[PDB]
Amino acid sequence: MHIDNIENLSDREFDYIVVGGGSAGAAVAARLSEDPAVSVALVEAGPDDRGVPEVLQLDRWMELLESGYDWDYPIEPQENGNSFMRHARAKVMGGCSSHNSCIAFWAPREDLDEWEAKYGATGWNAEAAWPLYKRLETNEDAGPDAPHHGDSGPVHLMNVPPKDPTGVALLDACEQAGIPRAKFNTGTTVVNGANFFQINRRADGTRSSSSVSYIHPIVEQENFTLLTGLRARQLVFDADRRCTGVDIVDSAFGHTHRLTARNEVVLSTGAIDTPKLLMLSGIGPAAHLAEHGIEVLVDSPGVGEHLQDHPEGVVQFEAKQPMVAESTQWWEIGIFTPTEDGLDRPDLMMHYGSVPFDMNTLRHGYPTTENGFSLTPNVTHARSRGTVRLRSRDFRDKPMVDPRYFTDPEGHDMRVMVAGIRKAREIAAQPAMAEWTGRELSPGVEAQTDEELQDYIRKTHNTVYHPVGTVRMGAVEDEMSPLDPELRVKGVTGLRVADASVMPEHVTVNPNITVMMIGERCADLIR
Ligand SMILES: *Cc1cc2c(cc1C)N[C@]1(*)C(=O)NC(=O)N[C@@H]1N2C[C@H](O)[C@H](O)[C@H](O)COP(=O)(O)OP(=O)(O)OC[C@H]1O[C@@H](n2cnc3c(N)ncnc32)[C@H](O)[C@@H]1O
Repeated sequence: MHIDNIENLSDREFDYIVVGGGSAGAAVAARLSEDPAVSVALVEAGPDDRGVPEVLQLDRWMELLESGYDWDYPIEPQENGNSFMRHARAKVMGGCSSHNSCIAFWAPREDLDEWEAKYGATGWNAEAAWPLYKRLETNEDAGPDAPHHGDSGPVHLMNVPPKDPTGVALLDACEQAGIPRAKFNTGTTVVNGANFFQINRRADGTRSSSSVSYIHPIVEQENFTLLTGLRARQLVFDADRRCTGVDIVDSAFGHTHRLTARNEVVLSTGAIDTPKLLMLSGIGPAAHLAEHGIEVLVDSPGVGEHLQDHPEGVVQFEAKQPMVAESTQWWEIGIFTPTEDGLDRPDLMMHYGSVPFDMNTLRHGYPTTENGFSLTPNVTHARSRGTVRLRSRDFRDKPMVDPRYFTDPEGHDMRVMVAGIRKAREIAAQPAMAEWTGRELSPGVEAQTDEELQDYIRKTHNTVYHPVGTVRMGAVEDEMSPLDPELRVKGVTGLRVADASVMPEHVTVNPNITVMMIGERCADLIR
């Protein structure tokens, strides 16, 4: 059942409570509910997405940025970055799977294998993840010639059709620059290669969000309770520091209600809101909690530390012919290439967007167009590390999000981004793109030196919208990892975290499907 008025829920005790109906949370809640003897509550601050066209129709996604569907988290002033940048985060069932571009990737095996081998996360490797990617998806590429693929899972992945002529020409241009066409999600990492994406979208244009995929089919299940429009303000603990449930409100100034869990509570509020909720509940860096008058239940210094992202630059071009006016999601191609020899993962990625992306260039006076395209390089393994911290002890105050972009001491992130702008220019300049590439609008051909491109990047960079890593898993004995390898919050019992917070190291690719995989694995670790 769907509860949209908490005042009518009389029995508020469940076996499991999942907090946050996002990419991971929806998956955890649905998988736990597959046992009819187990009762599960899924609590989400935003509305139900059922029948909401702006959310459901993927090609409308860019309209959700800074809408009522967006928590809208501006960042703290950046030491070496864009202080105007905003971390858009969805406030709606499905979480960011309901506001995103649906770019769908399996993580490289080399990334996942390292979670265990390098970062102490016992049991987290490609052997554990491959069957879960299979289980979660219905992939267009499924079949005996690609037996790793799922053909039955809730999350539908399809290939973006090569309809966009500028896209086709860009791929031809990649080939000329020595970047071959490569299939994505084959099980083998693409180090040097490019193509139209796979996207998690259904045939009819509906995003295959975690809510559409996992939740809509089960809303009437007898053992499943969906609670929307309800915002968690604190986790509640014993006595013996067992998490017994969660305090929620239906409106900022209203009565506090509580839901209780007999077995466990799973926190899935994502990489920004998770560390915030833990800190408000007394789990976090002791000095920071004390500063805000919060009783320290667990001194957990890794909470809100190790914030990682894929920082993003932009190169914008006027197009010499009419650009496409229809799309799956306006960002249909990805390009991977290594900037150095010896790599088993690309250190650089670029997206191609069939629109001019002027979000951060217009304010700095760069020219605009209504007929143009963008190439957006990102750093796949940024070395910079930031924080999420409390602004105050009041749950209604937005957290302080400081990614510390381009602050890594060896200057890796900036070096790769500069290479990325140069590589974007190189691809755009190939013969196959001669009939497309017009004037470069930003940074503009006048920007040529390392220094000029660095200044431009600092002023105008965005994000691919991939904050991760703020409540990382790690070795039981590592004090700076708030979670053990089974996602259990250290220092407390009955509480796990499952969402993008958990990643010890960012993945090379767009993380959404991997975060769904994290939810699948959390369900399994529990059951
Ligand atoms: C937002 C966004 C995200 C992404 C992209 C663009 C944009 C604008 N681009 C690409 C994408 O399309 N594919 C991809 O692989 N990566 C991109 N994408 C990032 C992913 O979408 C993102 O990493 C995952 O969605 C993260 O999932 P996770 O489960 O970690 O978090 P999510 O935000 O989905 O769910 C959290 C839910 O929790 C609710 N919430 C938050 N705070 C509370 C409180 N206090 N009480 C109750 N619920 C609460 C949020 O409303 C979310 O539903």
